[PDB]
Amino acid sequence: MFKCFTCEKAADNYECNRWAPDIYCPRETRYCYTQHTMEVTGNSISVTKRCVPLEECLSTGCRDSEHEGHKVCTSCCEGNICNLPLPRNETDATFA
Repeated sequence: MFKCFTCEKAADNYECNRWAPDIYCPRETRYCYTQHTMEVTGNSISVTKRCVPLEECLSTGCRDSEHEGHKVCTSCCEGNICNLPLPRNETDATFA
């Protein structure tokens, strides 16, 4: 469980890591936040990554969101350099 890259306004995780900006995550951050914005159909439109404390990663989960249009899922990491590309499937959590 280490830090990750602070991506922002990126078209895809691939190119995002391909460059790997020479920066460093903020303080009071142990977990890694991940937010991928997809289109209504199911295409990667944008993605954002940043470091966040356990508190911020207390409640997360990825799923299909077709309310207004674009579907974006949220999730956290548990390892170093978690800027890897995510799969493409339907998942459901309990979030009890």
